[PDB]
Amino acid sequence: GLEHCVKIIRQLECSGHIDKNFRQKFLTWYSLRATSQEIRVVKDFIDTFIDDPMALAEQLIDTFDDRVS
Amino acid sequence: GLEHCVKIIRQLECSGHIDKNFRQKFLTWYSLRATSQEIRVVKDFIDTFIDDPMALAEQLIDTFDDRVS
Repeated sequence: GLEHCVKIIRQLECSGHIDKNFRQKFLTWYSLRATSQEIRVVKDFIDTFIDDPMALAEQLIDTFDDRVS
Repeated sequence: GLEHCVKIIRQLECSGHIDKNFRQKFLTWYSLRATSQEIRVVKDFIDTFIDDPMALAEQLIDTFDDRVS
């Protein structure tokens, strides 16, 4: 769950769909703060936007940018 | 796990991406306090930012500086 999330989130950053700031904020939040239920949301989004990294990035931002800041 | 983490953390210090203080604080925290789950986060970050030591350093600081101080 963690391994996979980190890899994808780096991939998005490297591909330019998320900025460095959000990646850093997000990984911190996911690693420590994010609750069991909140991890299930993230896992679920990742699986839904497989071939659509742009839509995934936009979704993670829309859902979690407030919580991670 | 420990051996590898220590080597990387020293490498970052010696390369100037982390200061001496944080290295010392971090090794203490990792050696003694850090929980099973917290070690998995560290291991995972290290593996993600191999070729980007600046980003690794910035990530470890963002995630762990509070816990190690």
